[PDB]
Formats: sequence, C-alpha cells, structure tokens
Amino acid sequence: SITSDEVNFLVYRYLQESGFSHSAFTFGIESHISQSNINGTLVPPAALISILQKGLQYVEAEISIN
Amino acid sequence: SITSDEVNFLVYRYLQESGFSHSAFTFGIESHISQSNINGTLVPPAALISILQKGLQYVEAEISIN
Amino acid sequence: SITSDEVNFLVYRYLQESGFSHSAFTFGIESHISQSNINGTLVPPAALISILQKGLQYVEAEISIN
Amino acid sequence: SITSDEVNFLVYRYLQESGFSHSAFTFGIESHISQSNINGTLVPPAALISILQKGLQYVEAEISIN
Repeated sequence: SITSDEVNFLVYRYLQESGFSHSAFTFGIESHISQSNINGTLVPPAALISILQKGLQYVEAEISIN
Repeated sequence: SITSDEVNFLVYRYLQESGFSHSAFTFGIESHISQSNINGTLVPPAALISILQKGLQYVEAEISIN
Repeated sequence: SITSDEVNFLVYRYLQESGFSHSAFTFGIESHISQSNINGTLVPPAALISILQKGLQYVEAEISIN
Repeated sequence: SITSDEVNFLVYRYLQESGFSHSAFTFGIESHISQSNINGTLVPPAALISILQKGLQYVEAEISIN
C-alpha cells in the first residue's frame, strides 16, 4: 500500500495485456520482475488502468464536497 | 477520463523518471508516443505513482465505510 | 566496401531471421534501419552468418600459406 | 568455426561498441548471453566489423584468380 516492486508489476501487466509485447519483454528484465516477489495469478486483469480511473474519481470527489 | 494515450503517457513518464530507460526507449516507440496530444511540462513527476496511490486510498475508503 | 548501414542491415536481418524478434524490433529503430539505401529483396538469407564464415577462412588460408 | 552462440556474442559486442546501448541490452537477454560459453575478454574490439571485411576480400580473391 503501495511499494516500489508492485507499481512495477501493475505496469508490467499493463504492457503484456495492452499488447506491447516488446515493452513487456524489456521492462520484464529491466524491472528484475522474475525476482519481484508478487503473486501474479493473484492480481486482476487491467489492474493498472482501473486503480488509476479511481484515483482520478477520488480527486473528482474531493473537489465537489469542498 | 481516461483514454489509452493518457495511461500510456503516464507510464512512459514513470519509466523515465524511475530509471528504466531501456524500457522507456522501447515503450515510447511501440506506443507511438511522439504523436501524443499531451503537454509533458503539464505532467508532474511521480504522476503515475501518486495517482495510483489515490486509487488504493479510494478503495480502502469505500471498504471501511461499509 | 563497407558502410555502417551495410553492416547494420546485415545484422538487422540476422536478428529477424534467427528470430531475435524483440531485439530486431529495437535495433531496427536505434540503427535508423528504414532510412537505408539497401534493397532487402536483394539481401540473401543467412546474409551475415555466411559472410562471417568466408572471412574466417581468409584468416586460416593466409596462415597456412606461410 | 562457426557456431550459433559464436556469431551471437560477436554481434552482441558490435552492438555495445557501436554505442547501440538499447539493442545491446535487449539482445543481451534474447540471445541468452549470460549462458553463452565465450570468454568475453578473449574476443578483440571491432571483432564483427573486421571478420566481415575479410570475408568480402576472400570473395574478391576468388573472382580474380578466375
């Protein structure tokens, strides 16, 4: 909540999923991903795109009560 | 709110800033990033990182209010 | 006899042919390969590999004459 | 005389030397270079560029004795 290694994965995903095969490959290595201790079978599809969408709304909502 | 191009640019930026130039380079070309209708001076640093943090916050904030 | 581009193209091919598809892609862009005055429809397969072989013989036979 | 792995390292070199840093890296991985049985410090600078130059001269020498 939320550490270095992870925002990596969250993104490494984004690349795999969005079809950025190369960028996936390269970032996979540069990120030292296969040493990165997260469980990938236990994090959602399009996990990056979403968590973002919401942080925006969290902003949007902080504007409007104020 | 919140198109591919944007989440892309956010990421590209996270790569540079954090020092993943080898990926930064590859991703930029694969995600046609020179054709970006984004003002990069109008992209604060740690942008991806901090937005992402507000997502998670908004998630906790919904779970604990239930 | 023998330009930068020339060797470059020779390599680019080697990457595609040998199926080093990630690098091929990357090297393509780094070595500004699309701007080249090479006819690719004229570049025989196993281009580099076999040119190497002949070089290596030219070493060996310039040693065995003396 | 002349193995798959051999021509790889040779090129991997050329990439570094040539200041093709990004393609050196990706190809470092894609060609499983850390597993390859060459002593890196037992191959001279501009190794690829030259073995090539000679292979072409050998070709020339063959045409001109006929």
